[PDB]
Amino acid sequence: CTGCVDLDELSFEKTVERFPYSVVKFDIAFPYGEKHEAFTAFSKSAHKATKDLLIATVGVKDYGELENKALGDRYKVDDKNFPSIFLFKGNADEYVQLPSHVDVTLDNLKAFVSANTPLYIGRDGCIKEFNEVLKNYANIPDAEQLKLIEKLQAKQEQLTDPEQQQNARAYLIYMRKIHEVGYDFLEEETKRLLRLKAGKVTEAKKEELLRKLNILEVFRVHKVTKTA
Repeated sequence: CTGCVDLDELSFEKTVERFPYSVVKFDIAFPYGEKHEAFTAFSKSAHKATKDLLIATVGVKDYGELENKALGDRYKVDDKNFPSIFLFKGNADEYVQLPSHVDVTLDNLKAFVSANTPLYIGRDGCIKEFNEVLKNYANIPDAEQLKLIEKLQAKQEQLTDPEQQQNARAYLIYMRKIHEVGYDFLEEETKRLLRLKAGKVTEAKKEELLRKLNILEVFRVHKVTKTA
């Protein structure tokens, strides 16, 4: 359950022209392996961040009736090129290809998009509507902290997405702990989370300690201006 839309000669152009941006991987039919799995993980990750992006695949068939070959031929790619990654800005007409020297990996896929579009893909854990109102939270007066706590508590209760609901909880506990103790909390919670990340941890536990750390990074400031 990927979110990648598989496209053909009949659906490709009609579909790309209905989204603000598209990222399309051209490869073999029935694709498989690490670069495919990196693309797949890029797709789940982009759906958690945005609604303006199509993530898609085109399978090119050499032997048979020839399905999608006219499509690979339109954009100048072959079995010698595969996989080829294209970014479309609303039409099948103007695009940018990922350079052939760049590894197809999740971090490279996400950098490709923001470098070329007005879209943020967030770090895992983050919620764009909370980040939008939390810049410099730790330096603002008590009475503005307490009004933001109350505002983002009321948004939390209205969240419909299960991961957002979970991530939001961590935001609030930090908002409150920082209000109660000051900037000194940042150091205490970082030391707590990096002690755990440095033990023997599975891939699933690593990713979850990373979400907490990404959320807490939001609370970091460049100078302390608030007394106490």
